[PDB]
Amino acid sequence: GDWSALGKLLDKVQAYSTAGGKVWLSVLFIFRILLLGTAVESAWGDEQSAFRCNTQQPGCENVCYDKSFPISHVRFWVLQIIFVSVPTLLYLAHVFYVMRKEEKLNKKEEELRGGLLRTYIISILFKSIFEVAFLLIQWYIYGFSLSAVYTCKRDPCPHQVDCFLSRPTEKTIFIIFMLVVSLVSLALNIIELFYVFFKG
Amino acid sequence: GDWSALGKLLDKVQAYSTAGGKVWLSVLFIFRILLLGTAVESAWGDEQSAFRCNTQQPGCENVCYDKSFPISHVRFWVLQIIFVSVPTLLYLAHVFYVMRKEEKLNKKEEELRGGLLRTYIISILFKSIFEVAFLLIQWYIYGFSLSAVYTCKRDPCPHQVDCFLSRPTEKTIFIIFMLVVSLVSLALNIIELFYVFFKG
Amino acid sequence: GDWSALGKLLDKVQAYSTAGGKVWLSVLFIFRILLLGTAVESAWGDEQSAFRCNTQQPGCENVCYDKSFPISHVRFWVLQIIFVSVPTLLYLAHVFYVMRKEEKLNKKEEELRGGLLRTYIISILFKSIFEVAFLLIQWYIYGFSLSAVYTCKRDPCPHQVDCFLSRPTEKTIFIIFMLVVSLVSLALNIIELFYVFFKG
Amino acid sequence: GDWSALGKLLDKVQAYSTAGGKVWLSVLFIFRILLLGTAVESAWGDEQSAFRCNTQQPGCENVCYDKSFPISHVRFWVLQIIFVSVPTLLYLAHVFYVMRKEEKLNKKEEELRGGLLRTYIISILFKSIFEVAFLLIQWYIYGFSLSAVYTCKRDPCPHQVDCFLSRPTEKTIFIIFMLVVSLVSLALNIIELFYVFFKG
Amino acid sequence: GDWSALGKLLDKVQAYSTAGGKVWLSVLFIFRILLLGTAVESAWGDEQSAFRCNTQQPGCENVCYDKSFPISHVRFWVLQIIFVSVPTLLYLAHVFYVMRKEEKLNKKEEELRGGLLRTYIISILFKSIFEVAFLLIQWYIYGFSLSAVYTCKRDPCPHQVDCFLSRPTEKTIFIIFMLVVSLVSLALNIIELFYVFFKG
Amino acid sequence: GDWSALGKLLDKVQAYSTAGGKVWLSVLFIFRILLLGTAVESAWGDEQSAFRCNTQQPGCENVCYDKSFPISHVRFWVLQIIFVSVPTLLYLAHVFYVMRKEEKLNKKEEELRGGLLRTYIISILFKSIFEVAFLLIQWYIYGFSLSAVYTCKRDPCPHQVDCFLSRPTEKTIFIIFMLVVSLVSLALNIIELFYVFFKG
Repeated sequence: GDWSALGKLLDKVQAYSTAGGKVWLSVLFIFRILLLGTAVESAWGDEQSAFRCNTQQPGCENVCYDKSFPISHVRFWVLQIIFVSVPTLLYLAHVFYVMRKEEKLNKKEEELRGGLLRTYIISILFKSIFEVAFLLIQWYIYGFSLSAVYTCKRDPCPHQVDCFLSRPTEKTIFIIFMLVVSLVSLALNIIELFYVFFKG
Repeated sequence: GDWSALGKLLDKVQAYSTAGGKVWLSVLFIFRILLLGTAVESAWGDEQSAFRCNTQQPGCENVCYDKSFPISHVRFWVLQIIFVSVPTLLYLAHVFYVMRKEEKLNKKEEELRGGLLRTYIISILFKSIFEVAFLLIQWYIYGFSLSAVYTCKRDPCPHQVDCFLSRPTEKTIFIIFMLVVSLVSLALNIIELFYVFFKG
Repeated sequence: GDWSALGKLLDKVQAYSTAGGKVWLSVLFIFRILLLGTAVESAWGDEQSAFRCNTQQPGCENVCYDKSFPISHVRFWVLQIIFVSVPTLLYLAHVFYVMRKEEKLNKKEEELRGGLLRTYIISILFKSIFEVAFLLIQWYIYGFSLSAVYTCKRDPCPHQVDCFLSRPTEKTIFIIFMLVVSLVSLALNIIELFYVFFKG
Repeated sequence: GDWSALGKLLDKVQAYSTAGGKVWLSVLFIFRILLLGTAVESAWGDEQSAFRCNTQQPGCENVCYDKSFPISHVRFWVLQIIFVSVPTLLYLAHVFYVMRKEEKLNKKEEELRGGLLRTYIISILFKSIFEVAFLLIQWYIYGFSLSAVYTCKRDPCPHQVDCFLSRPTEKTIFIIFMLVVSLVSLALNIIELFYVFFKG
Repeated sequence: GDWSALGKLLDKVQAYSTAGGKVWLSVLFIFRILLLGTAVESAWGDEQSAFRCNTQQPGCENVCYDKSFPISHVRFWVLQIIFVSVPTLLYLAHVFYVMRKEEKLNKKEEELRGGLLRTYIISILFKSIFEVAFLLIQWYIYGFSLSAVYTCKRDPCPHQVDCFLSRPTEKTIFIIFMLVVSLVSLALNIIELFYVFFKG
Repeated sequence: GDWSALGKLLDKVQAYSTAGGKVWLSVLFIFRILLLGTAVESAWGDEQSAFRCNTQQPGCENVCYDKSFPISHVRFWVLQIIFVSVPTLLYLAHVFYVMRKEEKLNKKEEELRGGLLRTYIISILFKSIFEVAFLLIQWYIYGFSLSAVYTCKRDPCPHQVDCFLSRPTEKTIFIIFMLVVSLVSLALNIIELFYVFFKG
């Protein structure tokens, strides 16, 4: 039975916000890592092996596929998850080490509202900023639909060449799904901030 | 020995319905995740690599396969499992945190039928609604049989083109099996609701 | 040390039959899941990628392979294992919850031969019925040998076409092995039933 | 700390033979499962995909490869390991359940050289019989060398056809290695039997 | 509960530097092993299978790809992680064994600033030296950009041959990312060294 | 808390040699199994699928690749690790069982420098002999460099045939690295032997 020194750590860190701010923030565990690990990875399996362009010329397929996709979507969502997860991790590390230093303190000098809310709201605004920045980068690069026919105009390919993607509809549905989950996570992060700021 | 603080949590949450409502609801653990993970995933392995259409034209295979399958069945059942699992998870989280708050309560202020049934029946009706919605979407999109010959009439393919699927009979049997398991889960969810409503 | 509340559960459930009924029923753990997971799965690896028919016509290979194999053997044995495992699991769940209810009972009202054999023999006869039904379905569908040459007579293939399977001898040996293990499991299940019925 | 109820079980079962009979019988754990799992499995990876015969005729490759290899060596060694491991497992199960019944006994009726050596020598002679039977079957089927050129004379291939195997030298070395390990295990099993029989 | 004999070991080793030197040195766990294991490995999947040069001559592709890539980037970053991780590991091993010897000491002879900072700064300067050496080797070998067209002038290829790489943009982005993480790790390692040297 | 009966076993076995003999012998755990499992395995992935010889004749590629590589390097290093690891394992097993027999002894008969150094130096000299034997076998078979062009003169290939290997430079670097690690392990094993022999 060694689940006590960790039970108090979570009750101290979860005492700030509303309980709805924690019991609705499980979508980072059930809707993000699970969906990226299980289903949507296999849809991007045969990416380059099924891309085909209508040309006799050798080597045009590689440069046209490069111009179509600067960076595939699954690595993009992995970078989004990594760059969003980090402030919560450093916040938990700082809070746990401050708690451990004070737990060492009262047994080393007492044998005879603070900066935590500031760090908390800093982490929340950083999460919001990174989420809206990644959403704007995706809206600028790709849009939220994929056409089955792409027109390629790159060297050393002759004038205009047509290329056909692999499985566009399923990728469209999954792009829309990740967009909806990201927007819901954004609104959920701003709602608890409004709740805490109107509590004080 | 640390299996006591979790033994009471399950006896409190399982005290509402009949024991048959729990000991028959193991099919989410034995018939859904096991069957999707072990057997039926390997049947959808060589999906695009064995699809073939009878045409000399380049790139017609991709668009005809896209028009045949907007979304493959295994990702559809994964989305069904995820969208059905979530209400039970949030119900357990809310009940455990209410129990933890009241366990903190009686040691913080006593040293000197409720909303749970409402949340329970809300979760059960949400499970039923999502199950019948997914079944109706599958009945509208695909039907419950697969033909070996498909007729494709999409650009830029010439007039009419024939395509042959890969392994239709085994996929037909597994579609029928998942349909039967979904219907049995639906009837099982409504039976305990009738039992609880006629208990009170 | 938390292996006491589980040690009594197994001694209560194993008290009914002979000890030989349990120490010989480990073949579901050593001969079924191990053999299907380790060796015989890799033999059915290159199933469709090595099937070949002797025709110039496109798309005849898929329909002839479909007519040869309605459902491959490894998914069939997986369905057999799943449909045989379930009565033991529900029997253990019912017995454990009855034991837990009575363990709660004698501490809630005593502070101041039964239905189990019926459920047991019901589970045993269900196991026997499912085993002999799966064996008869396999004897009706495939037989217990495989020829290297198959004659295919399906549309849109011309008149008669010959196809050659991949690795028939190893699959024949493994089919014979699973048949022998299934028959031994059947006789082993009926022997303990005779022993218990002649005990009483 | 729950490693006491298992420490006595091993001291009781290891009290019969010499300590060298146990500390040298770790080759079933370090030399058999490790070597089959790690190194020698990858050598039989591209078995059928690199087999090639010198003929224009379609479908001759499959039947000539079938006639060359009735059953590949890795599944053969897996069957050898499984059919050798089982007597030790049933011996441990019987000894542990007899020990548990007698541990229940002296607390249920005493509150106010035997059959084990027979079962032990039966298990040892069964291990020896199965080892020498598998070695004789391998000596009858394959021999202990592989030629790079095979002559195939099977229907419907024309008269005589030549086929070339993939990587024969590495497979020869591993066949010789498994033969040496099997012979050493045989001599090691018979030495402890002689030691125990000359002890009594 | 066995997390005490390890809790003191970490408080002794983390007592030297600032807490920011440890809570910011988690990037070896969250940004290095995770990113190399999950995302960037799959980008270097189809390396040789998509490399193509524009020549009729057999075997020119292998030597031109060899001259383009002496060693691929993922094995290079793996060697960097391994050669950077080792001084911290030997430092922890030496400190733990010195602590264990002194813990044995005061119970064996007392029943009736030191070399650690030197070893610490030695490990830190070794980490800095290896990081800047690997960065200079990568700047000398490859540069920090990749062109889609490579000119190959090696035997036995005729005069000048052109080759096209696979997915250059995504690899460029990941090269820039690993460069930024390495520079940040370098500055972070030198900052705590300045902090400790100006503390004393 | 069950890490005491194992803490004394390691302090008894590590009491013989210097602490540097143990804290520097972690390279079997950090530099051998990790490097073989993670990086260098993927370099030998596409071995046979990229080997190509310049001939129109069928089946010459297999015999020329066989004559080039009698046994690939990764299985060779796996055999080296297995044949080096075993003396330490049997030494630990013998020491632990002697310690367990004497721990049973003083509680069974006392209720009212030795052979260990000989076994230790035997294990060390066996490790040295096996290391230098494997290094001499590798120096005799392959040398420590690989040429991109191989000349093959085997039946039934016509007179002289040229073959081109896949990725020779990276394999050269990894061969040199494993050679350096093996030589460092050899010198490290002989240094502690000199230290112990000059201690006594």
